[PDB]
Amino acid sequence: RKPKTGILMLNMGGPETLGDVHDFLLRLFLDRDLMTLPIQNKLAPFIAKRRTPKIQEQYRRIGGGSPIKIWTSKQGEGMVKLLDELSPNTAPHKYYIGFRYVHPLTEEAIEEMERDGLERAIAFTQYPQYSCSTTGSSLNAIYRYYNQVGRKPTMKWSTIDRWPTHHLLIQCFADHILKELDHFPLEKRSEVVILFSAHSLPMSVVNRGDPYPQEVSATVQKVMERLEYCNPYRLVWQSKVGPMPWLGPQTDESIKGLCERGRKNILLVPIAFTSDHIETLYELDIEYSQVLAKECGVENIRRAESLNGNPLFSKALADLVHSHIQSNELCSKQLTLSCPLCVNPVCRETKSFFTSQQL
Amino acid sequence: RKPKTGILMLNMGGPETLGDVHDFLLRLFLDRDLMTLPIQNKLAPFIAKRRTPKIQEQYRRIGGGSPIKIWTSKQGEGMVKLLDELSPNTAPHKYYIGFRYVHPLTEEAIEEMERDGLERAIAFTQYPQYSCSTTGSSLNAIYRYYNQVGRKPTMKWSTIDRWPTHHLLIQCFADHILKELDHFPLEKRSEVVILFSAHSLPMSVVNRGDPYPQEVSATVQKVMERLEYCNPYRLVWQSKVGPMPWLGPQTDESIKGLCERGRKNILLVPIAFTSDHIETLYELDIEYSQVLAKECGVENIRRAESLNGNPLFSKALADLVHSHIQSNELCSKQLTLSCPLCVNPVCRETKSFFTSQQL
Ligand code: HEM
Ligand code: HEM
Ligand SMILES: C[C@H](CCC(=O)O)[C@H]1CC[C@H]2[C@@H]3[C@H](O)C[C@@H]4C[C@H](O)CC[C@]4(C)[C@H]3C[C@H](O)[C@]12C
Ligand SMILES: C[C@H](CCC(=O)O)[C@H]1CC[C@H]2[C@@H]3[C@H](O)C[C@@H]4C[C@H](O)CC[C@]4(C)[C@H]3C[C@H](O)[C@]12C
Ligand SMILES: C[C@H](CCC(=O)O)[C@H]1CC[C@H]2[C@@H]3[C@H](O)C[C@@H]4C[C@H](O)CC[C@]4(C)[C@H]3C[C@H](O)[C@]12C
Ligand SMILES: C[C@H](CCC(=O)O)[C@H]1CC[C@H]2[C@@H]3[C@H](O)C[C@@H]4C[C@H](O)CC[C@]4(C)[C@H]3C[C@H](O)[C@]12C
Ligand code: FES
Ligand code: FES
Repeated sequence: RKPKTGILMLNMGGPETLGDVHDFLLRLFLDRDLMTLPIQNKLAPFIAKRRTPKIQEQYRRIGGGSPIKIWTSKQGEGMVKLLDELSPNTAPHKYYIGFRYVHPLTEEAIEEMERDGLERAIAFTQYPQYSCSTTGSSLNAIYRYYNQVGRKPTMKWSTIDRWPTHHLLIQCFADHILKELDHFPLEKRSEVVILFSAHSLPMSVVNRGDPYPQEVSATVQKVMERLEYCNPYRLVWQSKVGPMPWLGPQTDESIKGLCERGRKNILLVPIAFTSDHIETLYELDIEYSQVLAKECGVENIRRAESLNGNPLFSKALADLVHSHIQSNELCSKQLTLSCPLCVNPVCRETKSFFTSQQL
Repeated sequence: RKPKTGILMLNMGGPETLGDVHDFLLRLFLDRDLMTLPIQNKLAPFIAKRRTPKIQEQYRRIGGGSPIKIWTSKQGEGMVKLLDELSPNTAPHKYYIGFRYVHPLTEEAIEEMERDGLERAIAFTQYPQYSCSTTGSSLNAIYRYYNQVGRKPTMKWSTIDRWPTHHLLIQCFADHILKELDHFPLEKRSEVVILFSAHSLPMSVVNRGDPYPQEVSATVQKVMERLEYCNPYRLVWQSKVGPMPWLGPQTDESIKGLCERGRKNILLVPIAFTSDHIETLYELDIEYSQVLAKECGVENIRRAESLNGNPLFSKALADLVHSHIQSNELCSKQLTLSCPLCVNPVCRETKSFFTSQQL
């Protein structure tokens, strides 16, 4: 049967191999929905070229690239299989990968969706917590596409723009934390510090009203409640990319601080990005790890596994889409409110794009 | 029967009359658990005198003082009433008010509790969300009391150091939001923006690892889930003081920004302080209110009522103490972990004070 319902899985994407780093960075620094730079069209290319060496080295340290495409595809296949059983009235379902900075690009995915003659299209962000820099940019890309081709969608659109506390997502995090805790000595498991680490945001973005910090905090609370507060925790942020102020505490400085204060066992939890990504200083630098181990005597620093191919995660995705369909919603109530200090004219347009959709 | 269980209700307190402002500020600027200043013993007095006029004016604008003592007492009476029936085995129960900067002072309350020959003493913070600047300072004051007097406690201590998501607290917030929404025109109720407004924190405190922002965010999520996301919202921060960087967005700037962007109906919610306190610029300054109304055409800016004397809140307090007693816990698991970058040697001492208590 011809595909009836399409699920566009949105994420930033990642360079599959080290050779894909340059174009990844080029598209990233050109994104006006992510950052604003003077003469951006000319400055971005320069920054991308100049920064490619450093980033290639970082990806080499984690295997030689990002596994986001393979993991997203696997999750997409699992999701669709469950959906065909859960929602027979909207079946068959088909998933499409829409990466912001690498192929398949958001634009390429929309193009294919239209060609498949879908009846329903769902913009399903793969970031559980909403940030104008992530989901916002991906959604704006959908609006920009149609406003670029000067044509109106031939499909009925809607969006699942956030899901910071979905029960199955929370169950997955809890399961991975418990599984990792089992790797620490039994006599020390109770002393392990759970350090939830989410990518930071520049303070200029936090102060304009970005929804992300509050939503990430909500995910953390739900996970700790599920874990019955078995261990102490702190939500910290990984930044270390520029000179200006970013939301802290910084993950690196926090690990050092905790160890200097007697906490020798730490469990890092990737609470806001479900795929493997670049790790922190104390996980990749031998010199630093040794300096820390000798000065504070750190004993164990581990990182919980990314949600990757957890079947319960595919179940979470299918559940989200199913509920979305049953609710007949076009977007979350939250998407109808722009940041109090939003200065990006496209945000309002994207909002209207979804709230005004047929049906 | 003579009092058996004492519940020390901890809060910062507030000047009952404009004549109490000076002493209130003096003690506040002298609090090393709140802030550290050069030659603090000398600067504190200077700063207090200099700000007394401004602060007296602020309290005059809201009635001529802080009603925290009256509300805390009413809540304490209601709490005790319920506890005597809920937990006969620990009755009679008696509440004590322990304000950090005004009478009855924390130290004065502990002294009375010991004289009453209590068997059990519970340090019950009245701040639902934990900050080392609020609950932390109040708890440290308890440790400091016994350390300065040079004697060990004659009562068995324990503490309810946080309760950001207690179900009845959440129900109270939801109830007050709904009743205030009813005050908006029927045709606009769906357009109202819920602006949760918590007191801000200096970024130096946020970046050292203070637990507050994440816990406040959790309260917000729980309230919105209870309200079934009926309206859009944002968590903003109010009343920052000084020229240094504080966590934003600022409540004032956010109200102006929202109005400039078309949001003419706003509902402010006191999500992190349970009693009436100093309001924001657009609620008190007629000049700014006018400019805003003429510049963007504000329609309605209302504030949800403080928990004050809501009976459901008294039930919340009793439920918290009851569960605490039944659990036999000495403190939350979170209290056993200091900020990753804590530089106050007393914090660790206070922690051990509670975790090591008899029983
Ligand atoms: C406006 C705020 C943000 C800015 C300006 C920003 C900027 C950047 C930049 C410039 C890079 C390229 C790498 C480099 O040159 O070092 C990058 C990579 C990345 N960012 Fe962000 N970012 C922001 C928010 C976020 C958020 C909220 C998330 C998470 C959900 C995130 C996740 C990532 C990931 C996963 C990478 C790929 C490399 C890695 O694994 O760290 N970013 N970001
Ligand atoms: C380390 C961070 C904090 C600092 C430095 C701080 C500082 C101050 C200062 C200096 C004042 C006295 C008035 C003035 O001079 O303007 C004040 C008042 C006050 N603070 Fe804080 N504060 C902090 C955190 C908090 C937090 C987390 C809460 C809330 C739970 C809070 C609630 C209040 C209240 C209720 C008042 C009385 C005025 C009002 O009603 O708004 N403060 N604070
Ligand atoms: C001036 C501009 C910020 C403008 C603004 O905030 O309104 C900032 C943001 C990006 C900065 C540039 C980027 O950081 C890339 C380069 C970094 C080098 O250390 C200085 C030159 C360099 C080319 C920077 C020049 C300048 O400080 C820039 C261009
Ligand atoms: C770190 C990077 C330069 C890397 C390099 O030159 O190798 C620079 C260039 C573009 C800059 C960003 C852009 O200037 C847009 C934002 C400007 C704000 O004032 C700070 C955050 C903000 C998001 C900047 C963060 C950081 O300074 C960036 C990302
Ligand atoms: C230097 C110190 C901050 C030290 C630090 O952050 O490590 C700051 C914080 C409090 C400030 C003081 C307070 O603001 C009170 C006074 C304000 C006057 O405008 C200057 C003198 C004045 C006495 C300030 C001197 C100096 O700027 C102080 C003492
Ligand atoms: C606003 C007040 C000065 C009021 C006045 O001079 O009239 C000043 C004096 C003491 C200052 C505080 C102290 O310097 C201690 C902290 C220093 C950090 O750099 C900012 C937060 C920090 C908590 C400061 C906040 C604010 O700047 C304060 C509270
Ligand atoms: S930047 Fe957040 S809505 Fe535009
Ligand atoms: S300042 Fe937070 S534990 Fe000391």
